[PDB]
Amino acid sequence: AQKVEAGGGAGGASWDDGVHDGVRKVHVGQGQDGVSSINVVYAKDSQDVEGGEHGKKTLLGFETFEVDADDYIVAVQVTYDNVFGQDSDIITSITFNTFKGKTSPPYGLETQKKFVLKDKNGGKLVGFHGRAGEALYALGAYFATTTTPVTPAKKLSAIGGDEGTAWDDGAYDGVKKVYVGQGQDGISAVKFEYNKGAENIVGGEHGKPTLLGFEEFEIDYPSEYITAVEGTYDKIFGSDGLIITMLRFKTNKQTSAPFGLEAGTAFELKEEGHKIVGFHGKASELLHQFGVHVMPLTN
Repeated sequence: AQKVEAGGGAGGASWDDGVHDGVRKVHVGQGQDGVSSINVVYAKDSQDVEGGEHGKKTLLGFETFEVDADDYIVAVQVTYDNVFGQDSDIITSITFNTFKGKTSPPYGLETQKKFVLKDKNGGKLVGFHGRAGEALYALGAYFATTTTPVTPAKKLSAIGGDEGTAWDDGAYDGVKKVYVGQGQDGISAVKFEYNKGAENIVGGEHGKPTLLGFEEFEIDYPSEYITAVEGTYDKIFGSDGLIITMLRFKTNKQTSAPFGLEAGTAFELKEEGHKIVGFHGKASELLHQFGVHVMPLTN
C-alpha cells in the first residue's frame, strides 16, 4: 500500500537491501555541484563502529544527524536536480522531520524538483531505499501499511448537538455554487447548487432563512478544492446546546470571505488525500451540528 518511489538518478548501489543490521547517524555533505559526500554508521549489541565515509567530503559540504534510539522520523522533505551533463541525476536538499519535534535544516539547496512523504496512517519508519555511492542519486523510506479491499466513503464525527432531524446528504456529484443564509442567532439556512447526471439543481433551503438575505460564492470545482473546513461555535444560554455563527472553508489561490464574526471555541475538519463532496449533521430550524465526509479524489 503506502510505498513511495525512489525519485532520482541511478549511478550507485545502496538502495533497499537487508544486509544493514541497523543505523545510527546520517551525513549529507553538499559538494560544489550536489550531494557529493555521505557516511554510514551502525550500532551493535554493545557499542557503535565507524568507517563508512564515502563520496568526497569537503570543508564546505558535510552534515551530522544523530538519530536517537527513541527517535521516529515521521516526515522528510527530499529534493533532486539535473543539469546539462549530469547523466546521473542527484539530490540537492534533504530535511528530516522527527516525531520528537526536531527538524534539521535543509542539508542542501531547496529546489522545485521534489517530493514529500510522511506517515499519518500509523506506520513507523523502518529503513531506506535509493541507489547511492559516490553521489547521492536518490533517497526514500518505506512505511508500515496494511492490505485491505476497496472500501466506501468514510463517515466522520463533528460536534454541535444531540437533538434535531438528521439531513445527511452523504455525497453529491459536486458543488457548483454555494450560499450562506445568516440568522439573528447564527447559521440557520444553508443551500448549495449541483448538476446530477444531466440535471441542474437550483435551491436547497432546508433551514430557517432570515431577513439578513444570503451570501454567495461560486468555487471553481475543476480548478480548486476545499482542502479542509474551519469555524467557531459559541455557547447559547438556557440549554446545553450550541450554534455556529462563523463558518469558513480553507481555500488556496483564492480568498473565501469570513462568513460571520469569529468568537466562541474553534474547530476544523481535515483529512489527507481526500476531498469533500457531502455533509452529515442535524437541523430542524437552526444548524445545530455540521460535519463532513471524505472521498479519495486524487489522480
